[PDB]
Amino acid sequence: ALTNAQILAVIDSWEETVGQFPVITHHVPLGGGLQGTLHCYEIPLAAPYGVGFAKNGPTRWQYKRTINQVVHRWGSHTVPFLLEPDNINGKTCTASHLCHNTRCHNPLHLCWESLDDNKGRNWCPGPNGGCVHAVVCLRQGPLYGPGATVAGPQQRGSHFVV
Amino acid sequence: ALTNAQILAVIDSWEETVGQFPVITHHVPLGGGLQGTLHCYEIPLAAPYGVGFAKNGPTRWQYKRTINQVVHRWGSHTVPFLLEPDNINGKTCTASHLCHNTRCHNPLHLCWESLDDNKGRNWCPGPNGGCVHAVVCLRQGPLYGPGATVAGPQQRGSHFVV
DNA sequence: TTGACTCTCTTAAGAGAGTCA
DNA sequence: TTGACTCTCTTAAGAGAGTCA
Ligand SMILES: [Mg+2]
Ligand SMILES: [Mg+2]
Repeated sequence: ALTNAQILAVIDSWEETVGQFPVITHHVPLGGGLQGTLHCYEIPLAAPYGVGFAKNGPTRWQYKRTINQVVHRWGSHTVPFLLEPDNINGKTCTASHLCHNTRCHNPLHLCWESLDDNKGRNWCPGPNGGCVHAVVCLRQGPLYGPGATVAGPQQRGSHFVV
Repeated sequence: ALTNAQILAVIDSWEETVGQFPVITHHVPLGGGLQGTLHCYEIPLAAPYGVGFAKNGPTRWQYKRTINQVVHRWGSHTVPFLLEPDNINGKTCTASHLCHNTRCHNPLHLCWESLDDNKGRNWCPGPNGGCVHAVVCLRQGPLYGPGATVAGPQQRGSHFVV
Protein backbone atom coordinates (compact mmCIF):
# COMPACT_ATOMS: atom_id res chain seq x y z
CA ALA A 1 0.00 0.00 0.00
CA LEU A 2 1.75 3.15 1.22
CA THR A 3 3.52 2.72 4.59
CA ASN A 4 6.48 0.51 5.55
CA ALA A 5 4.22 -1.15 8.16
CA GLN A 6 1.63 -1.92 5.46
CA ILE A 7 4.32 -3.53 3.23
CA LEU A 8 5.70 -5.70 6.03
CA ALA A 9 2.11 -6.86 6.59
CA VAL A 10 1.84 -7.67 2.84
CA ILE A 11 5.18 -9.52 2.94
CA ASP A 12 4.22 -11.47 6.14
CA SER A 13 0.85 -12.54 4.68
CA TRP A 14 2.48 -13.55 1.41
CA GLU A 15 5.15 -15.62 3.25
CA GLU A 16 2.50 -17.35 5.35
CA THR A 17 0.23 -18.36 2.41
CA VAL A 18 3.34 -19.39 0.38
CA GLY A 19 4.61 -21.26 3.45
CA GLN A 20 1.67 -23.63 2.92
CA PHE A 21 2.32 -24.26 -0.83
CA PRO A 22 3.34 -27.94 -1.24
CA VAL A 23 7.09 -28.47 -0.72
CA ILE A 24 8.85 -30.43 -3.44
CA THR A 25 12.43 -31.61 -2.91
CA HIS A 26 14.68 -31.23 -5.98
CA HIS A 27 18.17 -32.70 -6.48
CA VAL A 28 20.12 -30.43 -8.77
CA PRO A 29 23.60 -30.11 -10.33
CA LEU A 30 25.82 -27.74 -8.29
CA GLY A 31 28.61 -27.91 -10.85
CA GLY A 32 32.02 -29.53 -10.34
CA GLY A 33 30.28 -32.89 -10.61
CA LEU A 34 28.48 -32.23 -7.31
CA GLN A 35 24.81 -32.57 -6.39
CA GLY A 36 22.70 -30.58 -3.92
CA THR A 37 19.12 -30.49 -2.68
CA LEU A 38 16.59 -27.65 -2.75
CA HIS A 39 13.11 -27.34 -1.17
CA CYS A 40 10.70 -25.49 -3.42
CA TYR A 41 7.38 -23.94 -2.33
CA GLU A 42 5.37 -24.46 -5.49
CA ILE A 43 2.13 -22.66 -6.31
CA PRO A 44 -0.49 -25.16 -7.63
CA LEU A 45 -0.90 -25.94 -11.36
CA ALA A 46 -4.62 -25.01 -11.24
CA ALA A 47 -7.05 -23.03 -9.03
CA PRO A 48 -7.18 -22.46 -6.09
CA TYR A 49 -3.58 -21.19 -5.70
CA GLY A 50 -3.76 -19.80 -2.19
CA VAL A 51 -5.31 -16.76 -0.48
CA GLY A 52 -4.50 -13.70 -2.61
CA PHE A 53 -3.05 -15.59 -5.60
CA ALA A 54 -4.36 -15.56 -9.17
CA LYS A 55 -2.92 -16.81 -12.47
CA ASN A 56 -2.44 -14.22 -15.22
CA GLY A 57 -0.56 -16.39 -17.74
CA PRO A 58 0.64 -20.04 -18.23
CA THR A 59 3.49 -19.57 -15.67
CA ARG A 60 2.62 -16.05 -14.45
CA TRP A 61 0.76 -15.26 -11.16
CA GLN A 62 -0.15 -12.11 -9.19
CA TYR A 63 -0.69 -11.48 -5.48
CA LYS A 64 -3.70 -9.32 -4.59
CA ARG A 65 -4.49 -7.46 -1.31
CA THR A 66 -7.28 -4.96 -0.48
CA ILE A 67 -5.77 -2.63 2.17
CA ASN A 68 -7.97 0.45 2.88
CA GLN A 69 -10.81 -0.62 0.57
CA VAL A 70 -8.27 -0.10 -2.24
CA VAL A 71 -6.78 -3.11 -4.05
CA HIS A 72 -3.04 -3.45 -4.66
CA ARG A 73 -1.41 -5.93 -7.04
CA TRP A 74 2.06 -7.45 -7.60
CA GLY A 75 3.78 -10.10 -9.70
CA SER A 76 3.73 -13.18 -7.39
CA HIS A 77 7.57 -13.45 -6.89
CA THR A 78 8.07 -9.67 -6.39
CA VAL A 79 6.48 -9.31 -2.92
CA PRO A 80 9.65 -10.34 -0.92
CA PHE A 81 11.48 -7.40 -2.48
CA LEU A 82 8.77 -4.75 -1.94
CA LEU A 83 11.02 -2.67 0.39
CA GLU A 84 14.00 -2.94 -2.03
CA PRO A 85 15.00 -0.37 -4.74
CA ASP A 86 12.97 -1.20 -7.88
CA ASN A 87 15.63 -0.26 -10.44
CA ILE A 88 19.39 -0.83 -10.62
CA ASN A 89 21.68 1.23 -12.86
CA GLY A 90 18.58 2.43 -14.68
CA LYS A 91 17.28 -1.14 -15.21
CA THR A 92 14.24 -2.78 -13.69
CA CYS A 93 14.84 -5.13 -10.77
CA THR A 94 13.42 -8.56 -11.57
CA ALA A 95 12.52 -11.64 -9.48
CA SER A 96 15.36 -14.12 -10.23
CA HIS A 97 15.02 -17.90 -9.54
CA LEU A 98 18.24 -19.28 -8.09
CA CYS A 99 16.47 -22.62 -8.52
CA HIS A 100 15.08 -21.85 -12.03
CA ASN A 101 11.72 -23.34 -10.94
CA THR A 102 9.00 -20.81 -12.05
CA ARG A 103 6.17 -22.21 -9.85
CA CYS A 104 8.41 -21.91 -6.84
CA HIS A 105 7.74 -19.04 -4.44
CA ASN A 106 10.35 -19.83 -1.73
CA PRO A 107 11.99 -16.38 -1.06
CA LEU A 108 15.20 -18.26 -0.02
CA HIS A 109 15.47 -19.30 -3.73
CA LEU A 110 14.74 -15.77 -5.08
CA CYS A 111 16.89 -12.67 -5.61
CA TRP A 112 16.20 -9.18 -6.95
CA GLU A 113 18.29 -8.11 -9.95
CA SER A 114 18.41 -6.89 -13.58
CA LEU A 115 16.74 -9.09 -16.24
CA ASP A 116 20.26 -9.53 -17.70
CA ASP A 117 21.60 -10.93 -14.41
CA ASN A 118 18.35 -12.94 -14.06
CA LYS A 119 18.78 -14.54 -17.53
CA GLY A 120 22.53 -15.11 -17.17
CA ARG A 121 22.06 -17.50 -14.22
CA ASN A 122 20.68 -19.97 -16.84
CA TRP A 123 24.21 -20.63 -18.21
CA CYS A 124 26.29 -20.43 -15.01
CA PRO A 125 28.54 -23.43 -14.14
CA GLY A 126 27.03 -23.23 -10.62
CA PRO A 127 28.06 -22.81 -6.90
CA ASN A 128 30.59 -25.68 -7.26
CA GLY A 129 31.69 -25.10 -10.87
CA GLY A 130 33.08 -21.56 -11.02
CA CYS A 131 30.10 -19.29 -10.09
CA VAL A 132 31.36 -15.68 -9.61
CA HIS A 133 27.94 -14.14 -8.77
CA ALA A 134 28.14 -11.88 -5.67
CA VAL A 135 24.72 -13.31 -4.63
CA VAL A 136 25.67 -16.99 -5.23
CA CYS A 137 23.68 -19.40 -7.43
CA LEU A 138 21.98 -22.28 -5.62
CA ARG A 139 22.60 -24.60 -8.59
CA GLN A 140 24.38 -24.92 -11.92
CA GLY A 141 21.91 -23.52 -14.45
CA PRO A 142 19.86 -25.62 -16.94
CA LEU A 143 21.51 -24.19 -20.04
CA TYR A 144 25.16 -24.57 -19.03
CA GLY A 145 27.01 -26.92 -21.40
CA PRO A 146 29.03 -27.40 -24.62
CA GLY A 147 26.17 -26.05 -26.74
CA ALA A 148 25.01 -27.61 -30.03
CA THR A 149 26.43 -25.34 -32.74
CA VAL A 150 25.50 -26.23 -36.34
CA ALA A 151 28.47 -24.37 -37.87
CA GLY A 152 31.32 -22.22 -36.62
CA PRO A 153 33.23 -19.35 -38.36
CA GLN A 154 33.73 -20.30 -41.97
CA GLN A 155 34.86 -18.54 -45.07
CA ARG A 156 35.12 -19.27 -48.76
CA GLY A 157 37.71 -16.74 -49.84
CA SER A 158 40.55 -14.78 -48.29
CA HIS A 159 39.05 -11.38 -47.42
CA PHE A 160 38.74 -11.63 -43.62
CA VAL A 161 40.97 -12.20 -40.57
CA VAL A 162 40.00 -12.90 -36.92
CA ALA B 1 19.60 -17.94 -55.20
CA LEU B 2 18.44 -21.57 -55.44
CA THR B 3 21.04 -24.08 -56.67
CA ASN B 4 24.02 -24.82 -54.34
CA ALA B 5 26.16 -23.09 -57.01
CA GLN B 6 23.90 -20.01 -56.93
CA ILE B 7 23.98 -19.86 -53.10
CA LEU B 8 27.79 -19.97 -53.34
CA ALA B 9 27.83 -16.96 -55.73
CA VAL B 10 25.57 -15.12 -53.22
CA ILE B 11 27.97 -16.02 -50.33
CA ASP B 12 30.97 -14.89 -52.49
CA SER B 13 29.36 -11.52 -53.30
CA TRP B 14 28.34 -10.83 -49.70
CA GLU B 15 31.93 -11.64 -48.52
CA GLU B 16 33.37 -9.22 -51.10
CA THR B 17 31.15 -6.28 -50.16
CA VAL B 18 31.43 -7.01 -46.40
CA GLY B 19 35.19 -7.35 -46.91
CA GLN B 20 35.27 -3.66 -47.87
CA PHE B 21 33.41 -2.53 -44.68
CA PRO B 22 35.61 -0.42 -42.32
CA VAL B 23 37.84 -2.89 -40.43
CA ILE B 24 37.79 -1.85 -36.78
CA THR B 25 40.39 -3.16 -34.32
CA HIS B 26 39.02 -4.00 -30.84
CA HIS B 27 41.04 -5.05 -27.74
CA VAL B 28 38.87 -7.43 -25.73
CA PRO B 29 38.88 -9.58 -22.55
CA LEU B 30 39.58 -13.27 -23.20
CA GLY B 31 39.09 -14.21 -19.55
CA GLY B 32 41.83 -15.20 -17.09
CA GLY B 33 43.09 -11.63 -17.03
CA LEU B 34 43.98 -11.79 -20.73
CA GLN B 35 43.52 -9.19 -23.47
CA GLY B 36 43.10 -10.20 -27.12
CA THR B 37 42.47 -8.43 -30.41
CA LEU B 38 39.41 -8.77 -32.61
CA HIS B 39 39.03 -7.18 -36.08
CA CYS B 40 35.46 -6.23 -36.90
CA TYR B 41 34.07 -5.55 -40.40
CA GLU B 42 31.39 -3.03 -39.51
CA ILE B 43 28.32 -2.13 -41.60
CA PRO B 44 28.00 1.72 -41.79
CA LEU B 45 25.80 3.58 -39.27
CA ALA B 46 23.61 5.11 -41.99
CA ALA B 47 23.07 4.72 -45.77
CA PRO B 48 24.64 3.62 -48.00
CA TYR B 49 25.64 0.33 -46.35
CA GLY B 50 27.18 -1.50 -49.30
CA VAL B 51 25.87 -3.31 -52.43
CA GLY B 52 22.85 -5.41 -51.52
CA PHE B 53 22.58 -4.03 -47.95
CA ALA B 54 19.55 -2.32 -46.42
CA LYS B 55 18.51 -1.60 -42.82
CA ASN B 56 15.19 -2.96 -41.48
CA GLY B 57 15.69 -2.00 -37.84
CA PRO B 58 17.92 0.02 -35.42
CA THR B 59 20.46 -2.83 -35.45
CA ARG B 60 18.87 -5.04 -38.12
CA TRP B 61 20.00 -5.36 -41.74
CA GLN B 62 19.24 -7.44 -44.77
CA TYR B 63 21.10 -8.53 -47.89
CA LYS B 64 19.21 -8.57 -51.20
CA ARG B 65 20.01 -10.12 -54.62
CA THR B 66 17.79 -10.41 -57.75
CA ILE B 67 18.90 -13.65 -59.48
CA ASN B 68 16.66 -14.63 -62.43
CA GLN B 69 14.27 -11.68 -62.19
CA VAL B 70 13.22 -12.98 -58.76
CA VAL B 71 14.29 -11.07 -55.65
CA HIS B 72 15.83 -12.93 -52.68
CA ARG B 73 16.59 -11.53 -49.26
CA TRP B 74 18.30 -12.72 -46.04
CA GLY B 75 19.15 -11.41 -42.60
CA SER B 76 22.50 -9.57 -42.83
CA HIS B 77 24.53 -12.12 -40.74
CA THR B 78 22.74 -15.27 -42.07
CA VAL B 79 24.39 -15.34 -45.53
CA PRO B 80 27.59 -17.22 -44.47
CA PHE B 81 25.40 -20.08 -43.21
CA LEU B 82 23.04 -20.51 -46.25
CA LEU B 83 24.40 -24.05 -47.00
CA GLU B 84 24.13 -25.24 -43.39
CA PRO B 85 21.11 -26.72 -41.62
CA ASP B 86 18.70 -23.95 -40.50
CA ASN B 87 17.43 -25.72 -37.37
CA ILE B 88 18.87 -27.92 -34.65
CA ASN B 89 17.06 -29.95 -31.95
CA GLY B 90 13.80 -28.36 -33.09
CA LYS B 91 15.31 -24.88 -32.70
CA THR B 92 15.94 -22.34 -35.42
CA CYS B 93 19.60 -21.55 -36.20
CA THR B 94 20.58 -17.92 -35.57
CA ALA B 95 23.59 -15.71 -36.37
CA SER B 96 25.68 -15.57 -33.17
CA HIS B 97 28.38 -12.87 -32.72
CA LEU B 98 31.47 -14.39 -31.05
CA CYS B 99 32.62 -10.75 -30.84
CA HIS B 100 29.21 -9.45 -29.60
CA ASN B 101 29.46 -6.58 -32.12
CA THR B 102 26.09 -6.41 -33.98
CA ARG B 103 27.29 -4.10 -36.76
CA CYS B 104 30.07 -6.58 -37.50
CA HIS B 105 29.66 -8.83 -40.52
CA ASN B 106 33.03 -10.55 -40.30
CA PRO B 107 31.97 -14.30 -40.73
CA LEU B 108 35.16 -15.35 -38.86
CA HIS B 109 33.35 -13.81 -35.79
CA LEU B 110 30.03 -15.61 -36.42
CA CYS B 111 28.49 -18.99 -35.70
CA TRP B 112 25.14 -20.59 -36.45
CA GLU B 113 23.30 -22.04 -33.44
CA SER B 114 20.08 -21.78 -31.34
CA LEU B 115 18.94 -18.47 -29.78
CA ASP B 116 19.84 -19.95 -26.30
CA ASP B 117 23.47 -20.82 -27.21
CA ASN B 118 23.59 -17.44 -28.95
CA LYS B 119 22.32 -15.60 -25.81
CA GLY B 120 24.31 -17.72 -23.33
CA ARG B 121 27.55 -16.44 -24.92
CA ASN B 122 26.92 -13.03 -23.32
CA TRP B 123 27.80 -14.52 -19.90
CA CYS B 124 30.71 -16.85 -20.71
CA PRO B 125 34.09 -16.47 -18.89
CA GLY B 126 35.83 -16.39 -22.31
CA PRO B 127 38.33 -18.64 -24.17
CA ASN B 128 40.89 -18.14 -21.33
CA GLY B 129 38.54 -18.08 -18.33
CA GLY B 130 36.75 -21.43 -18.63
CA CYS B 131 34.74 -21.43 -21.89
CA VAL B 132 33.31 -24.96 -22.53
CA HIS B 133 31.49 -24.28 -25.83
CA ALA B 134 32.49 -26.92 -28.47
CA VAL B 135 32.69 -24.01 -30.95
CA VAL B 136 34.91 -21.74 -28.78
CA CYS B 137 34.31 -18.09 -27.83
CA LEU B 138 36.72 -15.38 -29.20
CA ARG B 139 36.24 -13.13 -26.14
CA GLN B 140 34.91 -13.20 -22.58
CA GLY B 141 31.35 -12.00 -22.95
CA PRO B 142 30.12 -8.46 -21.99
CA LEU B 143 27.75 -9.68 -19.28
CA TYR B 144 30.06 -12.02 -17.36
CA GLY B 145 31.02 -10.82 -13.81
CA PRO B 146 29.78 -10.80 -10.19
CA GLY B 147 26.54 -9.10 -11.25
CA ALA B 148 24.70 -6.31 -9.42
CA THR B 149 22.01 -8.05 -7.30
CA VAL B 150 20.03 -5.59 -5.19
CA ALA B 151 18.71 -8.25 -2.76
CA GLY B 152 19.45 -11.95 -2.27
CA PRO B 153 17.38 -14.77 -0.62
CA GLN B 154 15.31 -13.47 2.36
CA GLN B 155 12.51 -14.43 4.72
CA ARG B 156 10.93 -12.74 7.79
CA GLY B 157 9.60 -15.91 9.43
CA SER B 158 10.60 -19.57 9.59
CA HIS B 159 8.12 -20.87 7.03
CA PHE B 160 11.03 -21.57 4.66
CA VAL B 161 14.16 -23.70 4.32
CA VAL B 162 16.51 -23.89 1.27
C1' DT C 1 17.43 -4.68 -60.26
C1' DT C 2 18.48 -1.49 -56.34
C1' DG C 3 18.45 1.32 -52.42
C1' DA C 4 16.22 3.17 -48.48
C1' DC C 5 12.95 3.11 -46.18
C1' DT C 6 8.37 0.86 -43.88
C1' DC C 7 6.25 -2.87 -40.96
C1' DT C 8 5.30 -6.85 -37.63
C1' DC C 9 7.20 -11.11 -35.61
C1' DT C 10 10.24 -14.94 -32.25
C1' DT C 11 12.20 -16.52 -27.85
C1' DA C 12 12.55 -16.90 -23.08
C1' DA C 13 13.59 -14.65 -19.02
C1' DG C 14 10.55 -11.15 -16.99
C1' DA C 15 5.98 -7.62 -16.30
C1' DG C 16 1.52 -4.48 -16.42
C1' DA C 17 -3.90 -4.19 -16.01
C1' DG C 18 -9.20 -5.48 -17.07
C1' DT C 19 -13.57 -8.55 -16.77
C1' DC C 20 -16.93 -10.78 -14.43
C1' DA C 21 -18.88 -13.17 -10.24
C1' DT D 1 -13.65 -8.29 -0.62
C1' DT D 2 -11.74 -12.37 -2.90
C1' DG D 3 -11.39 -15.39 -6.67
C1' DA D 4 -10.74 -16.92 -11.56
C1' DC D 5 -10.34 -15.76 -15.32
C1' DT D 6 -9.18 -12.49 -19.61
C1' DC D 7 -5.88 -9.36 -22.37
C1' DT D 8 -1.22 -7.05 -24.00
C1' DC D 9 3.65 -5.33 -22.89
C1' DT D 10 9.29 -5.55 -21.90
C1' DT D 11 13.90 -6.86 -23.04
C1' DA D 12 17.77 -8.40 -25.80
C1' DA D 13 19.47 -12.05 -28.41
C1' DG D 14 17.26 -12.94 -33.05
C1' DA D 15 13.88 -12.78 -37.82
C1' DG D 16 10.56 -12.17 -42.62
C1' DA D 17 8.35 -9.13 -45.77
C1' DG D 18 6.04 -4.68 -48.18
C1' DT D 19 6.35 0.06 -50.77
C1' DC D 20 8.09 2.90 -54.31
C1' DA D 21 10.58 4.98 -57.74
MG1 LIG E 1 15.38 -16.58 -14.04
MG1 LIG F 1 24.56 -13.01 -30.00
